[PDB]
Amino acid sequence: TCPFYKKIPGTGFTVDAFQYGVVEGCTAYFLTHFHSDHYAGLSKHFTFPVYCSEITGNLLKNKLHVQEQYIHPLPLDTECIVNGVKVVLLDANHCPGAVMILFYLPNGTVILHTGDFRADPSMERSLLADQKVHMLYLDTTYCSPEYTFPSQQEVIRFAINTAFEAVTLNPHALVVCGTYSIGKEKVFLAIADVLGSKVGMSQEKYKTLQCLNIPEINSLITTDMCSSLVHLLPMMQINFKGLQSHLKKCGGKYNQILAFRPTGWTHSNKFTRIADVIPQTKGNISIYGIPYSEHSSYLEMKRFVQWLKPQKIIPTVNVGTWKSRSTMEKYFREWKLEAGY
Ligand code: NI
Repeated sequence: TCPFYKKIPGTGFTVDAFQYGVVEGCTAYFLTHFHSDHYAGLSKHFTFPVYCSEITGNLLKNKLHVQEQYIHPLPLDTECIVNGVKVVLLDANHCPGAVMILFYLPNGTVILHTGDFRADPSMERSLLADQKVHMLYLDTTYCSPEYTFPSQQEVIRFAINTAFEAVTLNPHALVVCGTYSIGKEKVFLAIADVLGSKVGMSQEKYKTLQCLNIPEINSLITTDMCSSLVHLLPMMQINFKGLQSHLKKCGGKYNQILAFRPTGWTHSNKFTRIADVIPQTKGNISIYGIPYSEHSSYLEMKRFVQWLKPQKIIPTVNVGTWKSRSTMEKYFREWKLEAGY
């Protein structure tokens, strides 16, 4: 049944709750972003109001065929009224179109639901600075001190320098980047920009990117693989067998692959700096696992929460085991005693 951490008290609303059938008493279903564990359940047969960003609404219409009459896109950073309740959508710094949702309950309680997010100090200067938040529904994906990772900027500098050096040493090398969802577009787009190429991809993936309002996108992507030396493939195909097979398909245009897998975290982060990352190599194929995250590190999460000073935290991730729940609650208490709220 629908878990409590998906329901907004004092309203008829749910967040990211499309796989439970008709949730009894729900008048408005919000969707924070277009990732499958969150939209699971939506289709052209859904007939209740969906509230979301413009970009998420484009993806609902074009990829899932949800009918337009049930899609209610909202502008960001703007006070809107939904079924009698004031709400605001804020940028979550996750994937394109991903939002956090502020709810102003009729009784005076203010609730922030982060959806999935990568906390950032810029958020301390949004509409969040303007009133107190009582209850925080928090993306706790990486809520343990072992999870450190570099800035997105550091990771993209590493990827651009590596790709440019490889292709300038060997003009017959192909660059391949893995994907299985929206998000992390800066990885492949930055590499294509330094090489003077478009990114080549499947018709399905091209359609997805064309829903994202990214400026000048017609100038950066293409379905013509032959004209491109940066190819996007499914993440599953980013292994030696999959890559050797792809190289066969290019008809001797290329003699080497350099491949990137933008993972979240991997335990090479508890030891290794970004400067010190090395690939797995077999023959003329090299694979680089790079720690490009669209979720908060532990320290980013901790800073955001100690700034916001909520009265109550409701985790939304890692909630399925008692040891994970109890560990997170211990961190929340440490943070509150350190900061004095
Ligand atoms: Ni997500």
